[PDB]
Amino acid sequence: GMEKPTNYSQETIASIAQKYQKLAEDINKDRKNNIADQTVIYLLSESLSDPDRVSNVTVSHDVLPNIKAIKNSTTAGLMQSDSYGGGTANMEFQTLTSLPFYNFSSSVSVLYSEVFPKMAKPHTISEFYQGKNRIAMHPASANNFNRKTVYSNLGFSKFLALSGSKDKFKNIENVGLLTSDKTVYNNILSLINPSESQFFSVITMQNHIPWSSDYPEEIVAEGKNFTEEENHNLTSYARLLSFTDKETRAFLEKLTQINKPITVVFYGDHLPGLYPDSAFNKHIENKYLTDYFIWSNGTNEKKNHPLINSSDFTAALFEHTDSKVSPYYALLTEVLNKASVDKSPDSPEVKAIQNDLKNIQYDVTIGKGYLLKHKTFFKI
Ligand SMILES: [Mn+2]
Repeated sequence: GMEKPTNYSQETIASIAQKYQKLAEDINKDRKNNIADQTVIYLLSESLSDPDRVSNVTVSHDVLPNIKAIKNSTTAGLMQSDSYGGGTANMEFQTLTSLPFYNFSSSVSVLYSEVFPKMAKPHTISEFYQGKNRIAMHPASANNFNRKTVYSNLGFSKFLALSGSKDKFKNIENVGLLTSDKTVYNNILSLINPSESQFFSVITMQNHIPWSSDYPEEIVAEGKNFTEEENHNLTSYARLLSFTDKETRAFLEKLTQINKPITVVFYGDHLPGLYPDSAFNKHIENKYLTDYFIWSNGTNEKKNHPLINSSDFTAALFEHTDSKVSPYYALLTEVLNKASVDKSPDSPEVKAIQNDLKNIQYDVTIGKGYLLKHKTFFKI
């Protein structure tokens, strides 16, 4: 599951718990807000990634104009994904727990099935919200990738799904072969209670393979040396992105009219699996780089984070909203800024901060659970 760090021990965990208890206090002398005062929406946009970064691809129209405009106005950039054309629930796991996949063993396939059940009292961004205000959504089977079990153990009062739960979507409509993002967005609006501070964990389905769309007909796409099938999949996918682009803009515009501080963490989990490796040419790294933005309905700062991991979203959320952190999220803020996927793995500073994270990550998964004795490590 995961390798034990050489220096894993009860004292090494104590050293870490104290260090970041103090760092949390220092950071908190400058952070103003409390996360529990914002309504937060974690929005996994299935397979969303700007094809402009695919070198050998040409699209007749810009299919992500609105989303790119949103990225310019607030904290936004590229997210490094751990897989290609799949692995949805693994990125999802990393956003909630902030434990990076790249520190686990490569033999792990699905974290929701092989790690989460082995976690004693998993800590998540959702724990700062009341159970009655924790909401999950996914237009498919609630049991896919063990999600129903995950959100039950996290105390979620609702899990809207096409099947496998008491909760259902309303006014279901299809764009393409699957449930539209419009349907998902409006179901989020249907449940936003301004009197309560809520947390939403959303996993869309519109742009999940297979892709079929004949409109907008003017949008056509092609790639160098693609087959007819590859070109047609790319065209259908591009057409479907154009709908998600417009509906995402509308969705955010409707959040501006709600009297409640709302922040959205939007990101594609991975590129669609419709490109051959040749499509990337001189930049094979673009095979695993999706788009993300952290956007609030009030005024938005724009923090400089052009490349981060799915596990960095919560720490970036706290920074964007100037919210006070816990000792745990103080460590994750040190990771976000000084030891994430944008830094060299050979830097001594990166190694040190990553050693702290690995010990913590080992402790709460298949380790001894020393952190149960440091009772303030996960509290603000
Ligand atoms: Mn996916």
